[PDB]
Amino acid sequence: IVGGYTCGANTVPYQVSLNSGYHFCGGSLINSQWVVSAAHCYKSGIQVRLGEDNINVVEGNEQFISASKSIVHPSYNSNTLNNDIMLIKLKSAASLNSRVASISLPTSCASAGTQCLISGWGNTKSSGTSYPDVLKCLKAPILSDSSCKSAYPGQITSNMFCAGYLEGGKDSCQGDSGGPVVCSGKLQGIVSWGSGCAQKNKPGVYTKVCNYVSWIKQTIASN
Ligand SMILES: Cc1ccc(S(=O)(=O)N[C@@H](Cc2cccc(C(=N)N)c2)C(=O)N2CCCCC2)cc1
Ligand SMILES: [Ca+2]
Repeated sequence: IVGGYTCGANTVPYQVSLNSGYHFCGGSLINSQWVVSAAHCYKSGIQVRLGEDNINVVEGNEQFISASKSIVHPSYNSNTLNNDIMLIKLKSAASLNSRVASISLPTSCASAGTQCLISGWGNTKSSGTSYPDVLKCLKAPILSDSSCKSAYPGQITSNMFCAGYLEGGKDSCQGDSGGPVVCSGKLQGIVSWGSGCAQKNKPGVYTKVCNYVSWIKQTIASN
């Protein structure tokens, strides 16, 4: 996250780290056995790490659980990043508690101007790399459709929205992929892509989760 702040340990209790011997993507716990993340985070050999703050130290409250299956949306397009959403089933259920908790799915889409919280262990630098130990947070508004499409002509589908700051300096970045955009208690977005990180006039682009709520529900009900 570029331009954000240290969240505070376990203050974002639905935030997950996907790990294969190192953190590679975030995700969101939506019930005790299922995580939503981005399709471009798909890999084999995923351990889901719950209740994390410092990802390099065992501090207490962590739960490490292997993925038993990862379900990439059948219409995921890796060239356009359209339908950039994946569901991960845990090998066993997480213990829910104050520090490990589900986030609610939306019942409607959010409006432009809605303020949201984005979080992750991704790169904190626009130019170089610096990966944090602890979880970073960024408050960001959802941008209007027309501003989003002006920023990225021809590249924004109805399953994408922009959020962040056109002046630059505040954005998600590499390694935040798959993580939550939460607006008034509901998971509205998944960190998907952007040009660079925190560049002027190039906001972050996020999978629009309200378009996927019945697919998520029907998929979980059959698996
Ligand atoms: C299709 C695509 C678009 C943009 C890039 S990127 O190197 O400019 N920017 C990266 C880094 C990134 C990741 C997540 C969010 C942002 C952001 N600027 N909000 C940026 C990207 O979009 N990624 C998502 C796709 C997989 C590689 C990582 C690379 C590939
Ligand atoms: Ca830890």
